[PDB]
This record gives sequence, structure tokens and C-alpha cells, in this order.
Amino acid sequence: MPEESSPRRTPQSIPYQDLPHLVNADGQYLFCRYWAPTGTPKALIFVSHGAGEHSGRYEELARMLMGLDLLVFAHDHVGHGQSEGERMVVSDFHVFVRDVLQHVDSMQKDYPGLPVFLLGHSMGGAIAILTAAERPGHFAGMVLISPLVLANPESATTFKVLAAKVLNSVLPNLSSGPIDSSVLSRNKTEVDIYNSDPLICRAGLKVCFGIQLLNAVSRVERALPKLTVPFLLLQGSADRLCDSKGAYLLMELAKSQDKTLKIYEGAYHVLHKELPEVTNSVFHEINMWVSQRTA
Ligand SMILES: O=C1CO[C@H]2CCN(C(=O)N3CCC(C(c4ccccc4)c4ccccc4)CC3)C[C@H]2N1
Repeated sequence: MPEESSPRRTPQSIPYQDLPHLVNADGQYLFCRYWAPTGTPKALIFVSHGAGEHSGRYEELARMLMGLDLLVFAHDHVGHGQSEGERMVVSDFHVFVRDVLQHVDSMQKDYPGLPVFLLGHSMGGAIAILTAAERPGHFAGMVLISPLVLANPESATTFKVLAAKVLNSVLPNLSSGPIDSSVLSRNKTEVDIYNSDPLICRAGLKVCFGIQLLNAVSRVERALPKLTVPFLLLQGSADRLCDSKGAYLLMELAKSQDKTLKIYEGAYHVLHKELPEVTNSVFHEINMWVSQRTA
């Protein structure tokens, strides 16, 4: 008699049968999170995390949104956190967009008729933009926290040179250096938390993944004239990773009739984990913006 094989487990050895999950189109398990209110939800909102991190870092934002009577949901992107896949590798950047859409489509089956919002940060903001551009008119709104629209220009040249080198030869292990954690936030406690979290991948960026992030930048630029979704865009003026010029370009080139930019003077990249004055404002402004569009 044949027997069922041992249960599929996360990269951290936890059986997926013990966790909320979804299987993507490539047969890979994605770890999922849900924060639902006690009453009937006013809307759904998907939270899209950034490169090397994971959905658990959105706990406080998600609980705020749940307190507005939205049903919040998320998953760890392939290659990240508690989801399957080689760490920080993706066959094509569109895998991330496809998987968001699968999760959104699945949730709308269970909660039909509700508006759906997207919230994304950094790489996750690029994913959110491409998700909305693929389905014009489908999403009620998008909250973008320092989305990847243009990378730091000096850093971008580095990834472009390395890309051309790997694109010409066979160098599967080539990587750039790791992201300098000190540029993430002026809040030193949050920098220390980032450096302490075992679910964060702090290795150097593999050139193959950097190529896919360059693909995201190129695709985002082409998507802007197709973007009509309402959005709120939050950007630090001293962001050394996602250059503020990208935020201004998004405001200029998106066709959305409802678009708002808030600049945080002197703030670094991870605005929802910045100095308390900035983080409190970020939470408050997202609260107001979503409240006004779900009332
Ligand atoms: O909370 C967190 C923790 O990790 C933080 C760093 C990674 N990041 C996140 O999506 N990231 C998206 C990818 C960029 C990356 C880059 C840019 C400038 C300098 C070094 C690296 C890049 C690489 C190739 C092409 C384009 C852009 C870095 C930012 C999430 C963010 N948020």
C-alpha cells in the first residue's frame, strides 16, 4: 500500500498544514496572514512586503487597518519569509504579481462584492503598482510606502554593470554586497530589529534577483500611463534606496484622478518604522486616506 509523503514544511521546518497557506501556480506553498474584524468588513486590503523581508513586519499596520473594519490579508512572496522557494530568487518578477492576484481572487470569492485595496512598501510597492496596472478599474485604492519606482541612481549603475556581466557569462553565484542596514531608518531600534529578525534575508543581492528588480523598475515605468487607481504615496526625502525622484515621477506620469503625495523631510526608507514622529504620521495619514475611501 502506498503512503502519503511527509508533510510539506516551511524553510523553518514548520508543516504548512499547521499554518494559513496557499499553493501558487508553480506548486509552491505561500505562507499567509489574516487580520479580520469582528463585524462584516467594509473592504479588503492586501499587504505586499518588500525585498528580503516578510509579512510579519506589517503586524501593527495591519491591526490599525483591521480597526477600521477592513479585512487585511498578506502572504510572504516566493523566496521570502515562511514561503517556499530559494531565498531571494524569482524566475521572473511577474511571479510576485501573479501570486498577489491569485490571493486577491481567492479572497474575493469568500467576500464577494467588497472593494479591494493594495498596500505595498519598496519592492512590494512595485508589485502593487504592477498588480493595479494589470487590472485597471479592479482595485479601489493603493497605499504606497516608498515604492520601488527609481532606485538610487549611483546604486542603479552598479546593478546595471553587474547585470550586463552576468547576462554575458555563466556566473550563478555572483552577488552584490548586502543592503546597508543603517540607511533603512533613523530609528536605531528598528535598524537593530531588522538585523535581529531570522526571517529577514540580509545576504548580498544575487545578480539574477537584481536583474528582476531592474525588470520591475522598467515595467513600472511602462505601467504608469495605464495606472488609474486612486493612490496615496508616502516618501522620505533622504531615502537612499528608493530615490524620491521616483515618487515625483509617479505623481507626474500616473493617470489616476485621485493621487496624493506626502514627503517626509529628512526621513529614510522604511517610513512605517522610522522616528516616532514620522511613523505616527504615516499611520494617521493611511488611516485618514482609507477611512475617507471606505465610508
Ligand atoms: O522593511 C524593509 C526591510 O528591507 C528594506 C530593504 C529592502 N527593501 C526593498 O524592497 N528594496 C527593493 C530593492 C532595492 C534595491 C537597492 C536599491 C538601492 C541600493 C541598494 C539596493 C534594488 C536593486 C536592484 C534594482 C533596484 C533596486 C532595495 C530596497 C525593503 C526594505 N524594507
